Amino acid sequence: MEMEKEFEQIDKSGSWAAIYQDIRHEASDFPSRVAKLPKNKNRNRYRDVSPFDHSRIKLHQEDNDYINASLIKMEEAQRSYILTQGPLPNTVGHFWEMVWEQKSRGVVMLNRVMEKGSLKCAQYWPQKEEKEMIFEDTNLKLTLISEDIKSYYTVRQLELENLTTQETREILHFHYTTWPDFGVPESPASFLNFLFKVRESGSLSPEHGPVVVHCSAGIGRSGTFCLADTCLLLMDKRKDPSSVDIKKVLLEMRKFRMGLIQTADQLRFSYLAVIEGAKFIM
Ligand SMILES: CN1CC[C@@H](c2ccc(F)cc2)[C@H](CO)C1
Repeated sequence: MEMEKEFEQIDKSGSWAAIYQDIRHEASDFPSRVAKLPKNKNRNRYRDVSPFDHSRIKLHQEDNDYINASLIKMEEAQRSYILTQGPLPNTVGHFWEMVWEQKSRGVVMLNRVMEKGSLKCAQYWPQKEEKEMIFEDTNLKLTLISEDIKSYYTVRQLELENLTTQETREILHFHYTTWPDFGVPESPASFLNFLFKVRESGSLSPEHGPVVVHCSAGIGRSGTFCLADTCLLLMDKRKDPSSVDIKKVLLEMRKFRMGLIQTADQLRFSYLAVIEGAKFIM
């Protein structure tokens, strides 16, 4: 079926939970043996969210190459994304090592450091120009260059320096600051505006390594971001945009990381975002 009318048909019939449970039943199951090794317990935020072995990002290190991060490679859309958990106190250096080694331009953050009164990820970037951060375990230096605070999101320019080689690179930090503590946003308008700002920066384009996207577990809000981006790109590329099947795209993405889209409300919000976004593109 088309999307907008499949949408109204699920609303009128109130069957979002049944649709979402079908997706969960059909989703791929691949091994994640490296994630579960005892030496990696303090590298995982949640025991039930792990990268598959076949698609995990490897750190360029001979001691321990493990990080909770997955490469989502979308062949028809010609887009790639790295989806990862929010960094932990003992993985902030690994996080920036990955950004460096994978040649990423942009980092997309969809959570606040504190939500619901608890810490959802480490304070992994500097908050003042004159107070830079040094990660001694991976030999990197990170400096805040500029910060632009808007009503729904903040954009930061950061300098990452590899202290071994003295090479430097400019990294863009795109921080969506207004996702509610509970539920999903009422309108997709500010989320779509944010996605378009990331696109306009070059961070999603083939001349750079894959964008790094995270929330707390790296599967819920993060899944909504890449699912909406890929579906809108396919609607631009194909002769028949109504052929784009968001459930099929989501199942394809779940071949590369488990659990993408965590609730039926997130599924409905993803439909809403693609539907509204397709009208603005034209
Ligand atoms: C966590 N999950 C359990 C089932 C496993 C599996 C094994 C054999 C198969 F034919 C199909 C699935 C999967 C890969 O090992 C990991």
